[PDB]
Amino acid sequence: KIHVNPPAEVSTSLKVYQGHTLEKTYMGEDFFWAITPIAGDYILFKFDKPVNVESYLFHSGNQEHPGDILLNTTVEVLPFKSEGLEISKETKDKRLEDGYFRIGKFENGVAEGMVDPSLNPISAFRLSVIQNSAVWAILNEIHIKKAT
Repeated sequence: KIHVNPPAEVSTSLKVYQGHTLEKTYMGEDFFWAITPIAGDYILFKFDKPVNVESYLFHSGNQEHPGDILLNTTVEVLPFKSEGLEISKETKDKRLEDGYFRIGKFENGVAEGMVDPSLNPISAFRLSVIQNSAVWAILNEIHIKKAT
Protein backbone atom coordinates (compact mmCIF):
# COMPACT_ATOMS: atom_id res chain seq x y z
CA LYS A 1 0.00 0.00 0.00
CA ILE A 2 0.98 3.72 -0.43
CA HIS A 3 0.98 5.94 2.71
CA VAL A 4 2.54 9.39 3.22
CA ASN A 5 4.85 8.80 6.15
CA PRO A 6 6.53 11.60 8.11
CA PRO A 7 9.76 12.80 6.40
CA ALA A 8 12.63 10.68 7.88
CA GLU A 9 16.16 9.33 7.55
CA VAL A 10 15.49 5.56 7.22
CA SER A 11 18.17 2.92 7.69
CA THR A 12 18.73 -0.77 8.48
CA SER A 13 21.59 -3.10 9.55
CA LEU A 14 19.80 -5.79 7.41
CA LYS A 15 21.16 -6.95 4.01
CA VAL A 16 18.42 -6.43 1.30
CA TYR A 17 17.79 -8.70 -1.70
CA GLN A 18 18.08 -7.20 -5.22
CA GLY A 19 17.28 -3.54 -4.70
CA HIS A 20 14.36 -4.21 -2.25
CA THR A 21 15.49 -1.29 0.01
CA LEU A 22 13.68 0.13 3.04
CA GLU A 23 13.36 3.72 1.57
CA LYS A 24 11.19 2.43 -1.36
CA THR A 25 8.80 0.67 1.11
CA TYR A 26 8.62 3.87 3.30
CA MET A 27 7.66 5.71 -0.01
CA GLY A 28 5.19 3.01 -1.25
CA GLU A 29 7.32 2.07 -4.28
CA ASP A 30 8.24 -1.56 -3.58
CA PHE A 31 8.45 -4.16 -0.73
CA PHE A 32 11.53 -4.49 1.55
CA TRP A 33 13.19 -7.96 1.37
CA ALA A 34 15.84 -8.67 4.04
CA ILE A 35 18.01 -11.85 4.06
CA THR A 36 17.58 -13.95 7.33
CA PRO A 37 17.49 -11.27 10.06
CA ILE A 38 19.73 -11.99 13.12
CA ALA A 39 19.54 -10.84 16.81
CA GLY A 40 20.45 -7.11 17.11
CA ASP A 41 19.48 -6.21 13.50
CA TYR A 42 17.23 -3.11 13.43
CA ILE A 43 15.14 -0.95 11.07
CA LEU A 44 15.26 2.78 12.04
CA PHE A 45 12.90 5.67 11.04
CA LYS A 46 14.54 8.86 12.44
CA PHE A 47 12.01 11.70 11.75
CA ASP A 48 13.37 15.11 10.50
CA LYS A 49 11.10 16.77 13.15
CA PRO A 50 9.20 15.44 16.20
CA VAL A 51 5.83 13.74 15.25
CA ASN A 52 2.63 13.42 17.34
CA VAL A 53 1.97 9.69 16.53
CA GLU A 54 -1.57 8.29 16.89
CA SER A 55 -0.81 4.73 15.59
CA TYR A 56 1.52 2.51 13.52
CA LEU A 57 1.01 -0.39 11.06
CA PHE A 58 3.73 -2.78 9.79
CA HIS A 59 2.71 -5.73 7.56
CA SER A 60 5.42 -8.39 6.85
CA GLY A 61 5.26 -11.10 4.12
CA ASN A 62 3.35 -10.44 0.86
CA GLN A 63 0.88 -12.37 -1.44
CA GLU A 64 3.77 -13.96 -3.53
CA HIS A 65 5.89 -15.03 -0.49
CA PRO A 66 3.43 -15.16 2.47
CA GLY A 67 5.82 -16.97 4.92
CA ASP A 68 8.58 -14.25 4.44
CA ILE A 69 7.47 -12.52 7.68
CA LEU A 70 9.18 -10.54 10.53
CA LEU A 71 9.54 -12.74 13.71
CA ASN A 72 10.73 -11.86 17.29
CA THR A 73 10.90 -8.18 16.50
CA THR A 74 9.82 -5.32 18.75
CA VAL A 75 8.33 -1.84 18.08
CA GLU A 76 10.37 0.86 19.92
CA VAL A 77 9.90 4.71 19.99
CA LEU A 78 12.28 7.53 21.12
CA PRO A 79 10.36 10.43 22.77
CA PHE A 80 11.59 13.95 21.76
CA LYS A 81 11.55 15.02 25.48
CA SER A 82 14.00 12.88 27.60
CA GLU A 83 12.68 14.39 30.93
CA GLY A 84 9.79 16.78 31.76
CA LEU A 85 6.89 14.25 31.40
CA GLU A 86 5.09 12.23 34.13
CA ILE A 87 4.67 8.64 32.89
CA SER A 88 3.05 5.70 34.73
CA LYS A 89 4.90 2.77 36.40
CA GLU A 90 3.65 0.50 33.48
CA THR A 91 5.14 2.87 30.86
CA LYS A 92 8.51 3.33 32.79
CA ASP A 93 8.81 -0.53 32.73
CA LYS A 94 8.96 -0.31 28.86
CA ARG A 95 11.94 2.17 28.90
CA LEU A 96 15.22 0.66 27.52
CA GLU A 97 18.79 1.66 28.54
CA ASP A 98 19.13 3.87 25.34
CA GLY A 99 15.91 5.76 26.30
CA TYR A 100 13.64 4.08 23.65
CA PHE A 101 10.28 2.73 24.95
CA ARG A 102 9.23 -0.86 23.95
CA ILE A 103 5.49 -0.36 23.16
CA GLY A 104 4.76 -3.39 20.88
CA LYS A 105 6.04 -6.37 18.80
CA PHE A 106 5.30 -8.48 15.70
CA GLU A 107 2.60 -11.19 16.15
CA ASN A 108 1.91 -13.44 13.08
CA GLY A 109 3.76 -11.02 10.76
CA VAL A 110 1.91 -7.81 11.82
CA ALA A 111 2.73 -4.98 14.27
CA GLU A 112 -0.12 -2.37 14.75
CA GLY A 113 -0.77 -0.29 17.85
CA MET A 114 -1.36 3.15 19.41
CA VAL A 115 1.33 5.40 20.91
CA ASP A 116 0.82 6.42 24.56
CA PRO A 117 -0.06 10.16 24.56
CA SER A 118 2.43 10.60 27.45
CA LEU A 119 5.37 9.61 25.02
CA ASN A 120 4.43 12.14 22.25
CA PRO A 121 5.90 13.76 20.30
CA ILE A 122 8.31 11.01 19.01
CA SER A 123 11.81 11.53 17.37
CA ALA A 124 12.27 7.93 16.04
CA PHE A 125 10.62 4.57 15.37
CA ARG A 126 12.83 1.49 15.58
CA LEU A 127 12.03 -2.21 14.87
CA SER A 128 14.54 -4.34 16.82
CA VAL A 129 15.19 -7.97 15.78
CA ILE A 130 15.57 -9.68 19.23
CA GLN A 131 16.27 -13.28 17.97
CA ASN A 132 17.72 -14.99 14.86
CA SER A 133 15.28 -15.72 11.94
CA ALA A 134 15.36 -18.81 9.60
CA VAL A 135 13.14 -16.95 7.03
CA TRP A 136 13.75 -13.88 4.81
CA ALA A 137 11.54 -10.91 5.95
CA ILE A 138 9.37 -8.82 3.58
CA LEU A 139 7.96 -5.45 4.71
CA ASN A 140 5.02 -4.80 2.28
CA GLU A 141 3.37 -1.84 4.17
CA ILE A 142 4.57 0.87 6.62
CA HIS A 143 2.01 3.41 7.96
CA ILE A 144 3.02 5.83 10.78
CA LYS A 145 -0.17 7.91 11.27
CA LYS A 146 -0.10 11.50 12.72
CA ALA A 147 -2.44 12.44 15.63
CA THR A 148 -1.74 16.17 14.72
